[PDB]
Amino acid sequence: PLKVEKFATANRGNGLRAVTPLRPGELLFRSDPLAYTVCKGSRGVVCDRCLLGKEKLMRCSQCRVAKYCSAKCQKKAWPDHKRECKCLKSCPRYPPDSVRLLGRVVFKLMDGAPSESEKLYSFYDLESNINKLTEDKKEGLRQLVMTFQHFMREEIQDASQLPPAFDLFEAFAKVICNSFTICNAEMQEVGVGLYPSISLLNHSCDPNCSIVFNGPHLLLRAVRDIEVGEELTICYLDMLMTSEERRKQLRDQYCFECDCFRCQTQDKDADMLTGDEQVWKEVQESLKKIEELKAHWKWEQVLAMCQAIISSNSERLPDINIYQLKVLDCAMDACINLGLLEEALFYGTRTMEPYRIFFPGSHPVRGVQVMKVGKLQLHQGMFPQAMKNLRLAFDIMRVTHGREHSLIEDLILLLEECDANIRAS
Ligand SMILES: C[S@@+](CC[C@H](N)C(=O)[O-])C[C@H]1O[C@@H](n2cnc3c(N)ncnc32)[C@H](O)[C@@H]1O
Ligand SMILES: CS(=O)(=O)N1CCC(NC(=O)c2cc(C3CC3)on2)CC1
Ligand SMILES: [Mg+2]
Ligand SMILES: [Mg+2]
Ligand SMILES: [Zn+2]
Ligand SMILES: [Zn+2]
Ligand SMILES: [Zn+2]
Repeated sequence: PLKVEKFATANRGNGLRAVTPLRPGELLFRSDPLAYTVCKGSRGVVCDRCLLGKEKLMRCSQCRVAKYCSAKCQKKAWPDHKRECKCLKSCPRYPPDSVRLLGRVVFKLMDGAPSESEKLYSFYDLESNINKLTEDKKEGLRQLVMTFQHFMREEIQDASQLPPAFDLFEAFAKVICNSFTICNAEMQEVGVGLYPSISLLNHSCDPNCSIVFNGPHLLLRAVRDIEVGEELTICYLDMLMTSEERRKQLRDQYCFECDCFRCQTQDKDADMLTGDEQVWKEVQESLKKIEELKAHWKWEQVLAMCQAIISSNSERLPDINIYQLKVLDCAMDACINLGLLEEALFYGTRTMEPYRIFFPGSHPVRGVQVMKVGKLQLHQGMFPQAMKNLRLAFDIMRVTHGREHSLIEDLILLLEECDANIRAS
């Protein structure tokens, strides 16, 4: 039986609420996507199907755009790739991610059996916020509609090839406020998908639930105690954002004004912005390029830019400043991927206290970060320190990831290895 149910909220549209009392870590729902694709930066880096990285991927011979880790993935992906394949081949132009995503929505709705992803709420039901769109946003959606019509012309010529009364403008409006960014085990963004049942969850800047991805598969878990009838919330946004930054994104993407306690009080903003404003404004600007490079897996270039900040001859920022913290995290991940494990541990350890502050309670991003640090410590022989961090990662990740997520198995192996080392000491 389901532990969650759809309901009509008083002022947030539809939402999801608890049917039974829920405890931290309880699995509330799990879902494959209605439709999903690899994101722009990870195309050709991770498998189109399973979203895992590999040194060499094999390409679809027909379109040479879709790429896969294995014959198994390429073959299993064929039914959901077959129609877009003809469109991608007809396109050296590659569509925006949202256009490729909507193509897969249309093909799934036209050719696929009813999707379990739509059990609680369907693509047809999703919020569009059309009456809140500003004119500039409408113009952007009109351009996406025309982009879709161009890209899909080989497979979709008339309304007979779309679901009944399907409106492409409305569909793109739904995609804007209902797309989920799929993250790999290391918390790198790798894809985008629609999960219409999960789209019932409203946003909170201090939520009681959390989602995590295991490949394209989404797990929804409680991260606080939740009472019968209490609304379930997730945080739509990166935690390393000020209330002004959250306000802008919640308006621009989601068309709402957040009334939560954190927004009313600018909770943590001042700490997030400590240090000299001229310095952090420059770092924030540099992070556009750093994050672009990271999205494309260009670790050597990421690291060079990060070192120029972290070890600048010029003025520096405290590690609790969120822009400095993002630079440290990018540098850590670059060092891990480049095998510079001593340097990775230096940056990673510096992030630990800021992460404790900015990811309160049980948050999967902190769990993964702590696990990465513990793993670095374990393989450099720091057994007691590694064990403390691996146990802390497990305390978080038992709640945020759970036994159904494969990363928990990897963590259990690290704990057993570290424990065996301490026992032989
Ligand atoms: C992923 S949908 C959530 C389900 C949605 N309420 C519905 O009726 O389908 C995101 C949209 O829900 C609304 N929403 C989500 N969180 C909200 C909040 N804290 N306050 C007001 N509206 C919210 C906004 O319309 C937002 O664009
Ligand atoms: C744990 S996280 O910090 O790494 N996390 C947060 C940023 C991103 N979130 C979303 O894509 C998203 C979208 C929605 C609703 C459809 C609106 O809810 N969440 C994924 C990763
Ligand atoms: Mg509606
Ligand atoms: Mg409305
Ligand atoms: Zn694969
Ligand atoms: Zn193809
Ligand atoms: Zn808020």
